[PDB]
Amino acid sequence: DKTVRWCAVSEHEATKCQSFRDHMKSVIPSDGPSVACVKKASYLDCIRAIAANEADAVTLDAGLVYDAYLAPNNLKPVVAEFYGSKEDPQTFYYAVAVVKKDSGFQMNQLRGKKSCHTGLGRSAGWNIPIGLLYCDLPEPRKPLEKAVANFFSGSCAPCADGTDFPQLCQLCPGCGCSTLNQYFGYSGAFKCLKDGAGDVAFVKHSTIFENLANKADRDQYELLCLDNTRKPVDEYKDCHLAQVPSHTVVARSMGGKEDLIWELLNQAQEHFGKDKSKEFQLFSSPHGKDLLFKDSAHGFLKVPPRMDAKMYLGYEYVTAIRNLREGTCPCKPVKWCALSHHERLKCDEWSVNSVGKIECVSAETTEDCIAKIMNGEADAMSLDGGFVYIAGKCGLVPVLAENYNAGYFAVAVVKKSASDLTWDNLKGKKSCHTAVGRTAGWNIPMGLLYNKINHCRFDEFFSEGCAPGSKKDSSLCKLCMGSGLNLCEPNNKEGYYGYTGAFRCLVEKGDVAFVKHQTVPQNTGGKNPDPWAKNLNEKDYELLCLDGTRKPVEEYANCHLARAPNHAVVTRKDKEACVHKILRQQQHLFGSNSETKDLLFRDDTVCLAKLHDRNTYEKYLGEEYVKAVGNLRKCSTSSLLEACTFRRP
Ligand SMILES: [Fe+3]
Ligand SMILES: [Os+3]
Repeated sequence: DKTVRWCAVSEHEATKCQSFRDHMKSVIPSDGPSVACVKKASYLDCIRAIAANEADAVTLDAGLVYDAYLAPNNLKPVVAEFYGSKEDPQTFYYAVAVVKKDSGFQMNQLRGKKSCHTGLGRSAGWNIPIGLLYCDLPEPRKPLEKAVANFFSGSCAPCADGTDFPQLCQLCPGCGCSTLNQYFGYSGAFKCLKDGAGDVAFVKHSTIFENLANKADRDQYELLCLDNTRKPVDEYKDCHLAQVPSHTVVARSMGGKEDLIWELLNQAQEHFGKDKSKEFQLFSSPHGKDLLFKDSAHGFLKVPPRMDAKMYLGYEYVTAIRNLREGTCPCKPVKWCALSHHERLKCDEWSVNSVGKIECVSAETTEDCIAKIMNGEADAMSLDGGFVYIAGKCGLVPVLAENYNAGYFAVAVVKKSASDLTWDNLKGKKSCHTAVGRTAGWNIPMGLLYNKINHCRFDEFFSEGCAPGSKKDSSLCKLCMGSGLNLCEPNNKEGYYGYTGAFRCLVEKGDVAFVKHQTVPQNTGGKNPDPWAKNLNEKDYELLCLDGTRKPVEEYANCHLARAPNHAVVTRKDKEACVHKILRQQQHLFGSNSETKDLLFRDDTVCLAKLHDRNTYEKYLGEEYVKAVGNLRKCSTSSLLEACTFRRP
């Protein structure tokens, strides 16, 4: 059977599910998914039932998405409720800290200020801000209300115990837990800031726009960013305390059945969703509110498969709730992320010489390591600019750049004997790329190509090629040399992968190789001893100019495709200042004074350079680079980038 066992937490919910089950039987053919209805006492009990393989799916608020993820449950987000509109689905809200313009303080100066909360126990108004501020609170932090009352000088915290902690109700005497209190709820907390009672209101990003219709009034307000800067109120996506998903269907991380859950729910919304007007309605029910799904929901979005719960909830949210759950409070060592056994070994002996200031964690791919930097399992790694773009879109920032000598040169290599080849038309030729998504092998050359053909189907433009990372059936995998499952892989087990791998591809099979200005000189004239390169001379290879002319290999200064952004080390914003300092000290000791090749850092690198204002992927890579990659992701297959685009489109 293809049965999805839905888990209900009430008798009203069990009745709706049973109607859900019966109406779907009349719309789904017998080969399709069917509903079973399991009834438990609580959301916690449904989470355990799903982990125990007694049910398959339940819909949770963000806090319970966190609980469902913790061992031994290990549930995973799989389907999202969206709200608003099909054109602009709203899946998340943003908990923000609004302040009045020019009040003169930052997020790390909240102690002693006057605070306005929507209500004790609520997400944006209490659990997230107090979760983030937890270790800032005075000891003993238990009971929490007493610690908060001795952190803010006065507050309006609706539903707090004002009898025992009267500071919490200075701005709303009694801490009235209903609309009879003018500072209660989401507008109440913002009104507590507007009327001048408090200095800061902890609310949702939309409260400001629903209580202040005209932008002129809104310009008198700002938001507190976690980097201790302020931003305007409509920049909440770059300046919030946490991004919170409203209502998430969860499932077992292994054993699913994600596939079945989505095709059940997606069919259900197409026949019984909003505006479908049948006798059964998925997002309503005659008896009781919000049964199985929120009554305000407008449909379902499939959660991208790369995403786990920590990535879905976000780093900020997870920190806040873990602080409240665990209550644990201490620059600490920088945990580098390695991609190989050989790369891990280099880090290991680096860690032991750094006397603890460096630690090592491992992952199988670059994307896995990036996800570990995002969620805190890892801290830093050095990335090609193409991965810096991905790391940036996923919330990470560049901190230092590898300097090889303004960065390296992306050039197009051809064989000198091929007199006909020109940059103006290489259509129908055989291409060799370092990998899809990398700076010199893909983003620079194919970005320029996109401008003169205006599409991303480069396997239909070149006859064939080796572009490691392309889909195994593609014209651009046919020239690759990996065997078995390694054919066309963007790793070492594919011999045409990388700067020199793409040059070898040109030497043996291809017509053009997109690499960097030093690749040909380092792999010719006997410098590379491998049989494929040993007997090559660099005078038999030329560079393709943008002109349409050609020049010798070491004339790259005036025959390049573009200047490339250097590889850079990326990190979280909260670890930027510290990663900057530890790495500056460690290269003073182990710098200019790899067992295999280019492990952790490229071997051309001389120093790790500071970046000044170019501390953002948009400012580090440049407007031209980012616009070109935006053009190319119309054909990108990056699962990590898909997960990060789902949270920040
Ligand atoms: Fe590169
Ligand atoms: Os009833």
